Amino acid sequence: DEVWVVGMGIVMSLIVLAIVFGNVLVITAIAKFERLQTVTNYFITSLACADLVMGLAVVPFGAAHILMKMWTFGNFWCEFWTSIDVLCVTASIWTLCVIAVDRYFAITSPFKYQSLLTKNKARVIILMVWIVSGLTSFLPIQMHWYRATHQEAINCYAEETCCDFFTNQAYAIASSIVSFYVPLVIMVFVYSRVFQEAKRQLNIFEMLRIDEGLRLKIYKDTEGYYTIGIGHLLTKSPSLNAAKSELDKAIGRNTNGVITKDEAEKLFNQDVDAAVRGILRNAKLKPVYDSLDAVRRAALINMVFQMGETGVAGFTNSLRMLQQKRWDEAAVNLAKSRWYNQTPNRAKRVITTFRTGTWDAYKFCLKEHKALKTLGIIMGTFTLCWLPFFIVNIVHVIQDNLIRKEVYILLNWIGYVNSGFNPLIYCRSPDFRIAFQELLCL
Ligand SMILES: CC(C)CCC[C@@H](C)[C@H]1CC[C@H]2[C@@H]3CC=C4C[C@@H](O)CC[C@]4(C)[C@H]3CC[C@]12C
Ligand SMILES: CC(C)NC[C@H](O)COc1cccc2ccccc12
Repeated sequence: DEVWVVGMGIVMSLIVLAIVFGNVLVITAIAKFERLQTVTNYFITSLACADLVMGLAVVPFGAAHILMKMWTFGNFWCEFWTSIDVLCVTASIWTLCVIAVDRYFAITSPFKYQSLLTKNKARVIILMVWIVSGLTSFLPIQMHWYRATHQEAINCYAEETCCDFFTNQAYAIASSIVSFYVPLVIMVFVYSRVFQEAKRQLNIFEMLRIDEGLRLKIYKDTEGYYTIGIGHLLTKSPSLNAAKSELDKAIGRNTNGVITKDEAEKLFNQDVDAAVRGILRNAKLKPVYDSLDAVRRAALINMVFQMGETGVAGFTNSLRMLQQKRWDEAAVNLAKSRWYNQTPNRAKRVITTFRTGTWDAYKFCLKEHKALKTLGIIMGTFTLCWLPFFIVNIVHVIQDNLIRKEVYILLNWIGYVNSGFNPLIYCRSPDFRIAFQELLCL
């Protein structure tokens, strides 16, 4: 009906604007902001370019084909539009596959969160991705290797008013495997390992940076004490000069209340070392430390770092339950203390770690780990949007009558909307948030 055409036109127009303005904002943020110029952000630029080309040259011509119920652009632009459409989908999943592999080599290296590729090498990878995917998309379509031999297809090719994607059963299987399924199986398997390595490689140093935080300026403790860096207490006295005196002496320099990232790490490596030293000295804490595994030993050091050797020793009943490998009974007594009431969010994480003996409580807490979850959402959404289309595409090869034309176009458009979702998912990263609000002048 008339109301269904007007309504569809408005919706389709807003989808185009969201994809164009959205991906324009992403590319501009990376190109101007110095901190956003990383190897990982170079692959995101490749992904944003494909979504922008999709919203300017693919989605507009596809919208006109639905509203007019005919093709008014000829047979040359039909085959060229189809070639660009495929190239955009092929390059996007292969770019997401390269990110999964690069993030694996980085997490398994001593650099931990830095790509082993240079900015010059990454530029070559992105260029190779587009050149190779450009050949597998344009050549089988322009050479007419895709064309079906049935009468309904031959008539559509000859007609200048028909641009319906009719393919031979050989092309539909070969082009789906190499363009979509091959990078998808690799991307899923490789990135499931990246999430595994990150959780497994968590230590006491990463644990306390989550609980205590990192501040290079003298701040106020939850108990009103003077603190600097990763939970390093300066003094109990309410004197900023005495707090500056304890800081200026410990480093042996003119601090003036401000310290560097290299200086804060130097103090932390000494505090953790002293926390382990205190346990071996204490006769009540030492036999508990020996009966605990690697994960649970870190949970005890965390308590000593916070409350002190004498403080933790006061949990006479809880320490006994930990020594007898009774985790849930120790957990109830630890909850019934002033420690749980002072820092509930921190104590909840330490007590759960004593119960499970895993890093389940510190899941995606670290800033470097949150960046891995963000990339994981991008890969997940892309799979959720394009999988129903490619599955129905393979089912159509087995049995032709089961899938209707109206079902095919609807599933293809779910994949089209995905080109406008990626810029919204980049708002998870604080670096992009500050860049987006600057470009929008907010
Ligand atoms: C529709 C077709 C014809 C257009 C294809 C656009 C091509 C030329 C685009 C898409 C993605 C682009 C790349 C995206 C990311 C970067 C990182 C930057 O540090 C240097 C340029 C480089 C490597 C771009 C070069 C050009 C590129 C390969
Ligand atoms: C309507 C048509 C022009 N849209 C094409 C899709 O959005 C992209 O789908 C595809 C992408 C890559 C390979 C493929 C092989 C066979 C069939 C479809 C493929």
